[PDB]
Amino acid sequence: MEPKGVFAKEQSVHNEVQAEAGTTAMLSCEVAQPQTEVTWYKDGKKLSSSSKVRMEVKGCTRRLVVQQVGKADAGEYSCEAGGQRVSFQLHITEPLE
Repeated sequence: MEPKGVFAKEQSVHNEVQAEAGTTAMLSCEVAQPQTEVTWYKDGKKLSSSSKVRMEVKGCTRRLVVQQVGKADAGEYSCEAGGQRVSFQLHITEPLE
């Protein structure tokens, strides 16, 4: 057993979470089909640069490492891959301190 479809959801990103800005999240993806296309969407729409973002491509391993340090970068993160979609919602919650 191993195949499931395009892009394996080995990403700690697939749910609604509300937390203060500064939460580090790493997306790990292992695609079953190489036809997978690399295409990420920010806050649902391509905005300006804010949070730290880096691309790591090597063979079939496709992983985007993003650190939520910018509040402005908060928004809908939809990860597309060939023929698959990911649903995640980041909300900035002021400290309860």
